[PDB]
Amino acid sequence: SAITSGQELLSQARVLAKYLRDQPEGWLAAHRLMKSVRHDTLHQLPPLSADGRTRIAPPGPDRRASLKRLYLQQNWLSLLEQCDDMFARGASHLWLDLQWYIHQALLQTGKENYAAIIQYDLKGLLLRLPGLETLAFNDGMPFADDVTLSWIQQQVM
Amino acid sequence: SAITSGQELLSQARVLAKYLRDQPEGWLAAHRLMKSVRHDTLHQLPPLSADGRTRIAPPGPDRRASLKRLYLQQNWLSLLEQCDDMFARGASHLWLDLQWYIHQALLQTGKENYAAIIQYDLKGLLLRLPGLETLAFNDGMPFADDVTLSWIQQQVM
Repeated sequence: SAITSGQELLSQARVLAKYLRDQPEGWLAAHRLMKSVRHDTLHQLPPLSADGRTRIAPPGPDRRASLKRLYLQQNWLSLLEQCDDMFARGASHLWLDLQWYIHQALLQTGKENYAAIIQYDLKGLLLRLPGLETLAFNDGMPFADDVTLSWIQQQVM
Repeated sequence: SAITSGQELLSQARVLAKYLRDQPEGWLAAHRLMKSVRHDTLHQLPPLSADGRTRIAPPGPDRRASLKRLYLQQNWLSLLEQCDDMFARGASHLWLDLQWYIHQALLQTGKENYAAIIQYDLKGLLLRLPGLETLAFNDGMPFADDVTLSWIQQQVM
């Protein structure tokens, strides 16, 4: 709960973000608080890269199939809410596709100004950690697939 | 400490940010956590605007003269540390000049990638609240002066 146990900072930040989400139109605040506590804490290029793959475990087939279902079902509000839980429960969530899912849901929900911020937030992270966009997980699953990497290199820069 | 007392969220966020700042190279994380908890919580154009001036009180001559001294003394590291305390103890800190001070210190400290993020962060806020850049406090003191507003309209957009 102090100095060591960064794990405990993440859990204390989670309860702080839970508060903000419950408040009127406080999604962004709640969302962006996790982005700063997870992305702005990573200053190392790789963590570590083995023979191609990073030692970082993929998101999990259960939860990643659950998001494809919500996208197909065009249920933006639930997809948006489920992406945040996924970002909190994983590996700094370098599953960059999650950001694309949020972006798509924000465009389809009409919140265009919010969707622009998401792009800027990601641009900043990738400015700091260059090769991050192009890396892959344990199983070989990329952090960013064809559809999302396309969006990164020509829409977010 | 829950639902009501957003004041108590700010104090709990402050202790969370204090942790991050103490960690190696965790300034940004600490900084950006305050930006999300203070700026991303404001969705209203003005709060409220009277006959020109907003009902929002200025930063305080004591602390704003203290920052000019540090800028003149070119003590970037202390200015950067003092701007964060100022952002936490004030009115959502719409004292936009604070962001310019941080930006200048980040450029002079060499952390160019960090300084770019600061600009993007501000761009997002001003995208959400348009007229914010051009408003003024109780005494008539603008949120952004000539030197900083110049930086906003042609460097941050």
